[PDB]
Amino acid sequence: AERPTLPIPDLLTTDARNRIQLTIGAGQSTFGGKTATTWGYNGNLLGPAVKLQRGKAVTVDIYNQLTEETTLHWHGLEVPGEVDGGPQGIIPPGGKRSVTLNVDQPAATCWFHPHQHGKTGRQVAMGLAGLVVIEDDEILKLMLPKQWGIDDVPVIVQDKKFSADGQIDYQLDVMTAAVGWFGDTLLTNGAIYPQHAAPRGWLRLRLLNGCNARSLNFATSDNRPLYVIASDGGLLPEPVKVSELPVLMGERFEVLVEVNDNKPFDLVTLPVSQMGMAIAPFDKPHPVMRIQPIAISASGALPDTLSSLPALPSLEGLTVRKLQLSMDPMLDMMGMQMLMEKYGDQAMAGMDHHMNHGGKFDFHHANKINGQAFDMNKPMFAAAKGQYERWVISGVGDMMLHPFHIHGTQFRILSENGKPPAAHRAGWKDTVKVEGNVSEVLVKFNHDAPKEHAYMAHCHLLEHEDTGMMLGFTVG
Ligand SMILES: [Cu+2]
Ligand SMILES: [Cu+2]
Ligand SMILES: [Cu+2]
Ligand SMILES: [Cu+2]
Ligand SMILES: [O-]
Ligand SMILES: [O]
Repeated sequence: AERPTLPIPDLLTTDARNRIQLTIGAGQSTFGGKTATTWGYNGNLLGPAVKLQRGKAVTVDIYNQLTEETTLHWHGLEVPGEVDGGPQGIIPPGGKRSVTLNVDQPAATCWFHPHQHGKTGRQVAMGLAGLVVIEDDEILKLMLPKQWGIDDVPVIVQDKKFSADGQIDYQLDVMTAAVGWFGDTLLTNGAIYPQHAAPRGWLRLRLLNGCNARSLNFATSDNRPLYVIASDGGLLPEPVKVSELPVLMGERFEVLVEVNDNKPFDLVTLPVSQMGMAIAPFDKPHPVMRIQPIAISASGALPDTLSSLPALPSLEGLTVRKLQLSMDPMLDMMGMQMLMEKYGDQAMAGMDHHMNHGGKFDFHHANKINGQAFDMNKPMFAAAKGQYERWVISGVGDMMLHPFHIHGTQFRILSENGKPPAAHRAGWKDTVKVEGNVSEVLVKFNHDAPKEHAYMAHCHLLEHEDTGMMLGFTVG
């Protein structure tokens, strides 16, 4: 049988009242011919692409049609705490909440997802995620590929696992609190190994790793290169040619790839060095989508220059903030043990060479920052508004992967896990790798966040976040 076509999220713009309507609700989806309850925005699974423009404001009406509470966060968008949609941005079941977004950042591919306290991993796993396409005056002048769903296509890549009855098999337990929830099935915009018909010339892919815990590494089946033109927070100064592209949970990259007649190829993801993630079939390169060339000319360009990246400032005199990540050693031990018992040596492939004792031994608050599991009633500190700070984030103490994300900003990486960032990671980023080592980022917050609607800073391995590896901070 034929591969299904890649589903394309609708590209959503405001109405005459300058409103965008998002409904959060449950329905059914089909995976390998088996029905499953799933959640989506404006539909049964995943969500639309909200289109925003720099310098214009839009109002979003969000209707929660779930029977549990949720929140809606604009990952990558610089907005005040009150509309950031972190865990304090509760939307009651059957209620509505509206936010006005005053966009003021460069063009970029961002995304949106729930941030329900302690339940973000389950809510994303059940289906909730959407995209944000920000444009500005600079980017249209480049004449990049720009026909949505034809030569400019979003690619949201996510794994899931299912029970025998077909339902999504999500669990936040001792094992997943340590190593993450991951599965054996890969979805691309919700579909299993779809094909995308693309015109001859450049194809623009807006890649999102929407997995809870799985890191990815994109490449092509026939080794054609990817030309990275943008990261989380927008365009790079010039295209960076790569043969492979690691993408951490919650990160976005835009790339251009060449499409030539008569030569279909796959976008694939390569096995990664992360515990648990190389279990078959992820022990081998795994197809993401088939690109099917169409003998119609694509008009997009790959310009020699894209944008101007301002200089890093002098660092002397800037506030230096220390963020020590940690995992309770015993629950790290026990979760890794359960992983190894379940899958055996393969759960460490590619890596380098029972009674109740009460509330303090609970895995639900086992993961921490600066000695504290996330406390919604107590922002850890007050950061400055309109000033560059140096945040130092350490994972020394365990060997798990911690993609660290800071709300309210797009930052510059100074050191990524002990090394200067790769060139395609040297621009605007909202995530930095932390794994057994130390990262440092230069951050600036342009909007206020009060204690009642604080910004979060956290690991984006969702099961770590939900079991405490997050802090709140205020700005202004
Ligand atoms: Cu975010
Ligand atoms: Cu996020
Ligand atoms: Cu983590
Ligand atoms: Cu977040
Ligand atoms: O997040
Ligand atoms: O986020």
